[PDB]
Amino acid sequence: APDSVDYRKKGYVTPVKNQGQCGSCWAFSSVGALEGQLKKKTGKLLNLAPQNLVDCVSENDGCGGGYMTNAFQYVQKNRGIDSEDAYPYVGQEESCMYNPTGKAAKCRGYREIPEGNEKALKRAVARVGPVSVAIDASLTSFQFYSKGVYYDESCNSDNLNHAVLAVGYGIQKGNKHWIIKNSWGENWGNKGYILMARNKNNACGIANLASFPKM
Ligand SMILES: NC(=O)SCC(=O)Nc1ccccc1C(=O)O
Ligand SMILES: NC(=O)SCC(=O)Nc1ccccc1C(=O)O
Ligand SMILES: NC(=O)SCC(=O)Nc1ccccc1C(=O)O
Repeated sequence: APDSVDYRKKGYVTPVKNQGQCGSCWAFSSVGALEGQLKKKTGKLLNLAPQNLVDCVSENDGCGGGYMTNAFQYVQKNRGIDSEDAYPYVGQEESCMYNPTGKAAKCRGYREIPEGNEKALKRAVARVGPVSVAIDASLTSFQFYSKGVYYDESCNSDNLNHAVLAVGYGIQKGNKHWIIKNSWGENWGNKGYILMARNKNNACGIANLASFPKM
């Protein structure tokens, strides 16, 4: 496998977004993975609409949480997802207002990484593109992260409470990491990103609920 991967350097990753007071991290994670596949397939990088997912994925709970796999299935069965420009993010729940004229991507299904398998996650990032993952982001240590490779041995791999996007991996001064795009704005972390420990016993459950869309 490649020793390091960073899809930001390939033009597969849109700017960091800010979910606001709505618990829609799952929707941001899902749009990020769809954005990466759309760029890889077509050469177009475009912001896709997390609001489309928040309002329209009936199997999820809007601002109360959701699964990325349900989001991918919705895009597949709906035969589309809007661009952000066609369906802007408002950070609150509302009726589904999907508009097929603003459709910007389709999905042919989704794939899951075997639970707990960081090597498989690394293979997916290398061969597929950015991957949607869920983690335990509840610790104040995560909340106040600024730089370096984040590792907290007290993180719980079974407490998956936040969804983010794995856009790469590498090693910094001997510490293997995942490059993670969050949705807490650019003023959080390192310009909106965090490096999370890799191959440290599935730290924070990073490989427990990982998936990507087919396009
Ligand atoms: N709660 C609602 O109003 S249904 C919104 C909507 O567009 N749903 C859908 C539309 C197309 C395909 C799948 C779904 C789904 O819910 O899974
Ligand atoms: N390019 C990819 O998505 S590989 C992801 C994946 O599911 N990998 C795997 C799945 C099952 C077993 C082993 C692996 C492995 O990669 O070692
Ligand atoms: N306690 C905290 O503020 S965690 C750090 C942070 O910037 N969080 C956030 C930033 C932007 C939007 C949402 C959140 C959130 O926590 O839900």
